[PDB]
Amino acid sequence: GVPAGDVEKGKKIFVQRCAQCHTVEAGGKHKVGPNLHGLFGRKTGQAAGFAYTDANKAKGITWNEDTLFEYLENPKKYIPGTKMIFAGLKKPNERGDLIAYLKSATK
Ligand code: HEC
Repeated sequence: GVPAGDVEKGKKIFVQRCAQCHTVEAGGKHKVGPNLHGLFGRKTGQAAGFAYTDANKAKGITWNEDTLFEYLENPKKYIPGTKMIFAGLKKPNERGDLIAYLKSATK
């Protein structure tokens, strides 16, 4: 599974790599990417008000630690045709820290 991460290290990764396109809090706005509030336990393509690709909506998995850990390593391999332009976070410790941050920040 996915080892526990450091939320402060994960917050720094989020601001430097994700915040350009995403907010996390309840009521945060959509940007190039969807607001991520309520991410854990919900299916792909479900944030109210955001226009997703068919690729994202078709994936149909439930976001959680394990699916995020795979996705964030290589987004386009996990969801071919997604419009999220993000190379990938290769290091497992960095993915784990970011995931820990998301688990709290999107609660
Ligand atoms: C803008 C250049 C982006 C960056 C940088 C990151 N993301 Fe993104 N993300 C973006 C878009 C346009 C979309 C929608 C893709 C589609 O095909 O419609 C997404 C989607 C995600 C998702 C899925 C959300 C869902 O509701 O299904 C996740 C979990 C996500 N993005 C996470 C994420 C993180 C943690 C990032 C930093 C490592 C990140 N994204 C960067 C656009 C952009």
